[PDB]
Amino acid sequence: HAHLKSATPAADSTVAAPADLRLTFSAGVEATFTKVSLSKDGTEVAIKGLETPDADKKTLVVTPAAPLAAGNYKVVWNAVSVDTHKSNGEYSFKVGQ
Ligand SMILES: [Cl-]
Ligand SMILES: [Cl-]
Ligand SMILES: [Cl-]
Ligand SMILES: [Cl-]
Ligand SMILES: [Cu+2]
Repeated sequence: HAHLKSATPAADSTVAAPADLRLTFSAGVEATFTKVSLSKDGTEVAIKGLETPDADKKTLVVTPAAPLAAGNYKVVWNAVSVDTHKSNGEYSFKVGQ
């Protein structure tokens, strides 16, 4: 199983326009089988790419199609670990005006 240890932007934090989201897990995850939904006050936000840059596959980089505008964001994640096991969660953050 892959449990979410931390994320940037951090849950319930307020940040200036981040370039991407970075979700760090307790075991490797598979970008090809993992799903991530991003929404801004109900509005689905386009994601252009998912990728695990590192050998250990523990960090998932989620790249929006467009730079994030100010607002309230929710992340819904369904992770698939290298052992094929499924985990899921959600969290929110804010992009400061
Ligand atoms: Cl992270
Ligand atoms: Cl995040
Ligand atoms: Cl999305
Ligand atoms: Cl998992
Ligand atoms: Cu498992």
